[PDB]
Parts: sequence; C-alpha cells; structure tokens
Amino acid sequence: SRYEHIPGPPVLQDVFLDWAKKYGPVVRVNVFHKTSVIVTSPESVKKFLMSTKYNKDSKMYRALQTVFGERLFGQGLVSECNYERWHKQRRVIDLAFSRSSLVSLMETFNEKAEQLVEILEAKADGQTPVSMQDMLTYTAMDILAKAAFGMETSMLLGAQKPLSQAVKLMLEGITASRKRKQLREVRESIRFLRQVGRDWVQRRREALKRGEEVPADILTQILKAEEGAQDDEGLLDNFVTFFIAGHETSANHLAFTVMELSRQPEIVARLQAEVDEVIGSKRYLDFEDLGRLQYLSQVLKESLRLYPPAWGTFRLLEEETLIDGVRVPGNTPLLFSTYVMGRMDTYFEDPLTFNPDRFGPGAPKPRFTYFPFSLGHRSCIGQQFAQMEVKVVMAKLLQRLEFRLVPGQRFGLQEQATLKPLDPVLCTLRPR
Ligand code: HEM
Ligand SMILES: Cc1ccccc1C1=NN(C(=O)c2ccncc2)C(C)(C)C1
Repeated sequence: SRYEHIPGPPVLQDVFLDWAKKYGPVVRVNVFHKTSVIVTSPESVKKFLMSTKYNKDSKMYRALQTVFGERLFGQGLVSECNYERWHKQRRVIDLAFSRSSLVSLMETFNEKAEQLVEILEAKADGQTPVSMQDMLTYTAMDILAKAAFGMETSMLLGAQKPLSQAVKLMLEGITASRKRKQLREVRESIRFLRQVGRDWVQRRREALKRGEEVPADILTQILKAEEGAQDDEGLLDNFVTFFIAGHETSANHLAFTVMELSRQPEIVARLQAEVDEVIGSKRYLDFEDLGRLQYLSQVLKESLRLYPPAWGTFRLLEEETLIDGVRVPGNTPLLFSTYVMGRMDTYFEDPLTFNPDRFGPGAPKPRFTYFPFSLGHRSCIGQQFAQMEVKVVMAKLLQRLEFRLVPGQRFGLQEQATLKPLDPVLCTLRPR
C-alpha cells in the first residue's frame, strides 16, 4: 500500500522496458521478493550510482549470497553491501587489475584464443554445426582459470565436464529461487564449486611453501585480503565470485556479439579489414595492437548497449526521496537497468538498429544512459580484463574464420542469472 501511489502496472527486462515507456522514469514493480522501483532517467543514474552515499540493497543481493541454503557468493566483492567491508577488499584486489598486472595476461589471452581458432578452423567445412555459445564459454572459462588462478582447466578439449555442469546448475539455481532433486542438483553444484576453491587454494599454499614458482594473480590478492582471517569462508566467497564472474558475462557478451554480427555482413567486412590492417598475419596481438582495433571497440560497445549480460544493479534508498517528481518512500530498492535505457528511443535514436558509429570519435558519448559495467564505486573491477580478453578472442576469430548462423537459430534472449542468447548460436564456419 505504501507504494500504491507510484506509477506502474495494475524476458522480464522486456516487460520492464514496456513499463518504463508506458509509465515513465519511476515505476513500481512487484516481481522480486520485495516491491522495487525502477529508475530510468540519466539524472537518477548519475545521482545514485555516482555517489558513495548510496550502497547496494542487501535484500536484493541475498540471492547471490546463499542459494537454497548453501553459501555461494557469500560476502565476496560483488555481494558484500556494506561500504566499509566492501572497500577493504576492493583496495587489496585492485592491485591485480593495474595496467602492469593486466598487460602480463596478454599471453594467456593469446594462447587460449589461438587454441579456440585452431579448433574451429578444423571444423570450417561450411556444414558442421558448431555451438558458438559452448565454444566461447569454454574459452572464457579456460582463460579465467589460468589467468586468475594459475590452473589449466582444458574445457576446450572436453575436460572438466562436471565442473561446467556445476556452473550451469548453479546459474539456473540463482534464477529458480529469485523440486526435490532440482534442489539436490543445485545444492551439490554449489558445494562442488566451493570444494574446487579449497582444492586450488591448498595447491597454491603447497607451491608457496617449498617456494615453487608462483606468479602473482587475482588469487594472490584474494588470499592477501584474508591475511589473518579466522577461517577460509571469506577466501572461498571470493574464489567462487571471481571463478564465476570472471567468465560468465564475458562468454555471454562474446556469444551475443557473434550472434548479432552473423546478420551484419558489412560491419563484419569492416572488422575483418581492420584486423588485416592492424595485426596482418601475426598470430599474436600485443597490448598496443588492442588500442588500434578502434572499430572493433565500437562494435563491442554497441553489442553491450543492446545485449548487456549484467542488465543492471540495485541501490537502497534509505530516506523518502522525490525522484523525477515521484515520492519514493524510504527503505526501497532502486533498480537501474542499462538494458531498458539502451532500448528507449528517448535515449538512443532508432534503438533497435545496431550502429557502431554511436561510439565513434566525435560522437557525443552517452551521458548516464549506458552502463554495461555499471558506474561509480561499485562498477566492474574486471572491466578492462574483460575488454582486453574479448577483443583478443574476437580479433582472432575475425582474422581466420567466416561464420553463418544456422537457419532456425534465434536472436532472442533468455535469463539465467545473466542475459544470454536463447539458442546456442549454432554456426557453420569457413576459413577466411
Ligand atoms: C563483459 C564482461 C563483464 C561484464 C559485462 C561485467 C559487468 C559487471 C557489472 C554490471 C557489475 C556491477 C554489478 C552490480 O552492481 O551488482 C560488475 C561488477 C563486478 N564484476 Fe564484472 N563484468 C564483466 C567481466 C568481469 C570480469 C572479467 C571479472 C573478473 C575477472 C568481473 C568481476 C566483477 C566483480 C568482482 C564485480 C564486483 C565489483 C565491486 O563491487 O567492487 N567482471 N561487473
Ligand atoms: C551482477 C548482475 C546483475 C544483473 C543480473 C545478473 C548479474 C550477475 N552477474 N553475475 C556474474 O557472475 C558477474 C558479476 C560481475 N561481473 C561479471 C559477472 C552473475 C552472478 C552470474 C549474475
């Protein structure tokens, strides 16, 4: 009743889009456990996301913390909602995301991208159906495992099928809650994931002791954040957090980019030409190469406008506040959605047209209407990691292969924690 005065109704993101267009920039939604208010003006985006006065709503992030009673992300970097506890771990883990840290990861990006293209090239007979969704998730997972944790998962070669199963069941579990044996499959998968964590951490600890060669990475920092903690729960929260966050969205963004580009032959021809000019035949992209893939950068940004895997974020409004002429009561989750704003014609001209030129030099940058990595203090710690890795993978594909989507494959979305292609992006391939 306390929310009844707010405009609202008497893939869910698409329903939210319809509601925002019909009811304006502040709309009550009663889908989540609570009533929340979707705020879609750039004025609100700027006010709430760009200030440390506003923090994440813990009632919303509880669904990441714990799933069917099993600790999943716990109080890790994504799901910790208290500013001070968040800040303490952010500053330590930030060390793994410096320019100097990221530059050293180019080797791993190159090796796994090369392995993926060699695998695809062998199937490029213009006939064999290849799930690009699957191949890209395996590459993303193999990259993350090696880069962040020093482990070789070999999913690209069919290894670690249980591990991929567990991630899949746990993602479905997030959405399920947000019978008998689905609960079992989910619960086990989460424990599996945490048990993997304890394994690698034990391995890392063994290596360090008789001082084997142990290169500084994300794991180094998450360990450092927990130095002198009372047990390993905080450590394993971040293991799982980075295990999942460090591949799932990257994979999704890759899959969506490949899917969309399969109907964009003129953009594909421009991307192929850019890659031919900047890297040529070289089998390795350097760091300075990446910055020269300017058109590719723009394409990837446009892909994230229309297809953000992580569609938005929540903040807690503590005190009753006027928001764009609406009285929003205190103790209210505010939902921000780059998916919704990306598809509104008040913010983007012809919003459904895929146009990389929106992100060209000399184009007015979108002011608070576009945030696929979020904004402010709680923006994506892995944004530059992701940007580098997806560029490497995309550049290698474009260098070497032509993709055609199998007819019958759809362009629609599903929701499994994140947004991802409904279909497996089944393609036939030919060498360039
Ligand atoms: C295209 C790929 C990626 C996208 C679209 C993405 C998107 C996002 C978004 C929207 C948030 C804010 C979440 C919220 O408000 O609840 C976020 C935060 C985060 N992302 Fe990502 N992410 C990507 C890749 C990565 C990678 C590669 C890593 C790690 C290797 C990562 C780790 C995180 C973490 C740990 C946070 C929490 C940051 C904090 O609150 O301090 N993400 N990301
Ligand atoms: C944050 C978010 C908002 C809206 C909808 C979904 C998500 C998720 N992000 N996720 C990540 O792993 C992730 C988080 C941050 N950077 C990269 C990946 C899931 C836990 C899978 C779900």
